Amino acid sequence: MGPGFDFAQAIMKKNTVIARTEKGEFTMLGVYDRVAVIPTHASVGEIIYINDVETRVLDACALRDLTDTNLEITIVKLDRNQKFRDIRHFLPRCEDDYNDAVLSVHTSKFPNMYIPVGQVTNYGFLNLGGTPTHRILMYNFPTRAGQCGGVVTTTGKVIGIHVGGNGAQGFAAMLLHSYFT
Repeated sequence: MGPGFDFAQAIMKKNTVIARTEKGEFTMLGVYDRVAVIPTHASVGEIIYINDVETRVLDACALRDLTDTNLEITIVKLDRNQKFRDIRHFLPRCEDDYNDAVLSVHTSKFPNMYIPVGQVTNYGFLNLGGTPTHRILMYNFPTRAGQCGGVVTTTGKVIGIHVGGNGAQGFAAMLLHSYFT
């Protein structure tokens, strides 16, 4: 509808796949080469489905900060025959707050879904499903099951992936450029 939705759509149409694990279907962001991200609660194993094709997992790393605290981001290298467009130059270098973000989801349940979530707070610490978690972004939208893995963008920046909600607020894990060197 406007330039925020324009940037979000450009990311969805080239840099997402539908990932299926034994824990469900997730929006999965491809970042560069065969490297993608997914919430750590997806419990990626040795095999994953990518757009309903059986795909070997070459590497999966559940990130933690240097306090050894959960970040809720898993970096997956896929045995896929095709590279992603390199979008690392759209990743923030530091923790920050943002204005006027969009959360974008693409699954079998929610295809072509875009949500203007407004202001994004650097929330920091969250007890996420009982797990202490750092580098959490918060937005005041009532997000629902099916949105985990959704991509959070502003114009020109890919800032996080949706990992949870409390019925009134939604929470994303930060993406930082330093995760993908």
